[PDB]
Amino acid sequence: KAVWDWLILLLVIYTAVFTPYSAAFLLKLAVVDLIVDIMFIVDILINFGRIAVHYFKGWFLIDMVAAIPFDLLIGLLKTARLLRLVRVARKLDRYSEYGAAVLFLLMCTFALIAHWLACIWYAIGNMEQPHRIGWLHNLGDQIGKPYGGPSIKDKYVTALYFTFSSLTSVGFGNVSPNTNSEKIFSICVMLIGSLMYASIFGNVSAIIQR
Amino acid sequence: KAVWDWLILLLVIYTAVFTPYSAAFLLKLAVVDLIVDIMFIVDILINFGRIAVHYFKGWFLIDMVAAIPFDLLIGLLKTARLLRLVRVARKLDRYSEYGAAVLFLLMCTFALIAHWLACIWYAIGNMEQPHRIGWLHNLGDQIGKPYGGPSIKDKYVTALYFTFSSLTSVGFGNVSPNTNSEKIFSICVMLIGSLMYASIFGNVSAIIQR
Amino acid sequence: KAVWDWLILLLVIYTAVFTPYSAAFLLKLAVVDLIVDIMFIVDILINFGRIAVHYFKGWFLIDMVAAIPFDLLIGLLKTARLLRLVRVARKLDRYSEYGAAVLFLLMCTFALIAHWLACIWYAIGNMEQPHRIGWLHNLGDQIGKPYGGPSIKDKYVTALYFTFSSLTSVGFGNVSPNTNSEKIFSICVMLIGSLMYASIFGNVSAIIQR
Amino acid sequence: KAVWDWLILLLVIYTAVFTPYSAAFLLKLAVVDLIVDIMFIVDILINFGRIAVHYFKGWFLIDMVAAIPFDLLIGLLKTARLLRLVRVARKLDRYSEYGAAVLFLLMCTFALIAHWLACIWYAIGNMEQPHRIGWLHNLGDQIGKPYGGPSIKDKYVTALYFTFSSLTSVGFGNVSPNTNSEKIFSICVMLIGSLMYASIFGNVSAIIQR
Repeated sequence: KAVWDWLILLLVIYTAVFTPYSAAFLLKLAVVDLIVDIMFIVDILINFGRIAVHYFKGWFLIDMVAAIPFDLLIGLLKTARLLRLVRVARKLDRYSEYGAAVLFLLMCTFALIAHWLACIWYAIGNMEQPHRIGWLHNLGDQIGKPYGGPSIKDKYVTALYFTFSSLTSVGFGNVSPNTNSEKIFSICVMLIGSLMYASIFGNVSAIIQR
Repeated sequence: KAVWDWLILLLVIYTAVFTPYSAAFLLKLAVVDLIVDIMFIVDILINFGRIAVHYFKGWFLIDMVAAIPFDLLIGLLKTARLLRLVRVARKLDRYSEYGAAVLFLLMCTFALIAHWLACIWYAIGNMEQPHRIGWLHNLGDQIGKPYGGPSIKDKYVTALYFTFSSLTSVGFGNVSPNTNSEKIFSICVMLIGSLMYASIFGNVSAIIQR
Repeated sequence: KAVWDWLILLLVIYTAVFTPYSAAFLLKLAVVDLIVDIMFIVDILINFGRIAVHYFKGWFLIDMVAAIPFDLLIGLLKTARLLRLVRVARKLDRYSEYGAAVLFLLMCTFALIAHWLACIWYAIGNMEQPHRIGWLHNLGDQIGKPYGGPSIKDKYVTALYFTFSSLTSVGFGNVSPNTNSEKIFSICVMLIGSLMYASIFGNVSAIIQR
Repeated sequence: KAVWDWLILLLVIYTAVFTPYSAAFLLKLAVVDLIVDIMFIVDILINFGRIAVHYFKGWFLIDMVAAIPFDLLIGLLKTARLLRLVRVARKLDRYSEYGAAVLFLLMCTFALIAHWLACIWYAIGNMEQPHRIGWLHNLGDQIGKPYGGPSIKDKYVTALYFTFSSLTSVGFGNVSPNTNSEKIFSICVMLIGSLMYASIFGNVSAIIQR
């Protein structure tokens, strides 16, 4: 039970890494998804004589709708598995005991936000690709893979690197927005970064200053 | 009167967004402008029998000149409506109790500063076109507009994105100053961007812990 | 007496702005410089029988050399007037009586550091005349004035803009170091600019609250 | 004894500068490092009978492995000498007695982190070169030394300048990551640089006033 919370947190991080990635890139492992689904079913069963009503009156519908699959584009309904991130929100008291723990959580949420923004950036670039101005075409031209096109590894790495440069306000200039939708996404990313980078690294400076 | 105060704040935001955009881009719907003008006249009437003398010798001498229609260049003279921004700067106590409202107002005024700088940047760029040097010519080249140049949407989005990149100290390298006017404007933008970035984001970091 | 010190501050700002500029650029008006010298001699004269020995044992040794003419490559010795900058390094207690004065002084010294680094950058770019490599050639190609070469206005504006971008960590990419001397100078600029940016803007964020 | 340990710190900085540099670049005079290791052996002898056994039970192994010559991948074994950096890592209570000394050590450790990251970057470039995607090819194209190729001076200066730009979040755009290995290394460098920049410069801003 004491170590079960950390396992649940690790599974939540795994699903928050691999659900947006799968939806954005792989839609176009299954056994691991089945295993984590079984583990989350075990956890929701564990969460439950007089405590049943208490759990029913709060944070039961969310877990019930998250655990049950939508397996009857039917694969897009699997994006609802992101609701499991609320579990770490309702148990933040146990995860905030150690300064190392909260520092690792801050780095993890920085990486998670960067990964989600990379998934959105790739989705935009792919939805604009069939309709030589987007970032995918320039990236393919600059790595010797003219549009075929770059591999999934190259596309994901480029998107994550661009998102990290935009969030950290580096702007290497290798890849830059060139379409109106890309420019608006970049502006929104600039606002999001200016907020979250400032807040998170202020918290980090507070932690180290302790 | 609180609902009226927040409605007046919304109208002030609307005019601060749409009069400099109009002056910069549109010059070479009216129903919304007429409705907002009527609402501001209603507000100045509501502002007022003992307090009438008090308000007459106060902000009335500014509100009257900010509300008089100049329909006797009229398009350039309509910029005097920017004096309505003092209607919210004189009642900071009304908009400083929610806590999150302060953060929202700070982020909104950051966006408004970016929008005003974008309007000034477009005004600088457009006045240099008749004279491939300049941000407008390069922007048209990037998309494929033989500057028949880019549409108003593309020009505004590019200007806003460049201003946000300069203010956030990213420097994407897609849009860069090349003329001495643009270079001096960018130096001034860098100075005021450092100022506003430091002050505003130190403030928001201050409230983020509360 | 009170007015005299602020006038001396204005004069020292003038000389700190126009001595490095003249040395860096105009090596290849005099009446204003002569009037400035007259005022500085007047200041040394008023700076004075009991206190005469006190001043003689104090700052007189450094003050006298910085103001006596070195008239006889002979113009390279003119930089001696830069030693007058310490005259305002001893009346901080009088120049910091108002917070707005502190803010103005901080922005003035930031701009002065940018100006001095721009002069050094131009000297570095101009000493590389014997040998497409270098910022001056790139700038001359950018603004459509191939080497001849860009005017002094364009060269100074480009140098100041590059120095400001380096100090504020924007990195527009219009001008980038491309030579070993330029790269080493840029590394030193990055180090000192990060240090002074952090210090100055932390102090500024402290000032705005106070 | 103070001068002895200050010389210890100086030679520790020397080896931290010159061992990774040699390992990365100079692989293909030794008198300086010969005297340095002789001096380290003399320090070991000085450190040593009541306290000799106590210190033997303590750190004796650390300066035993990092001092014994490996003369007999064969030449790469000298990288074990970087373990001498912990000699100053056990005397922070003494090396942090002065605020100016603290700032000097912070600047030195920032420069050392940049130097180590530049060595790693150059090692990546060299292992990728024989396989224009690499940064070394682009560097050779920029300067007048097309691939032969740039000399060791140019390569090291470019690596250090790029690493400093990445850490300081400038993004000059002259040299930018272009391969998957370079992009991943740049993401890691962005994270590391953000963290260390925040911590170190928060500390520095905490020292400037005092």
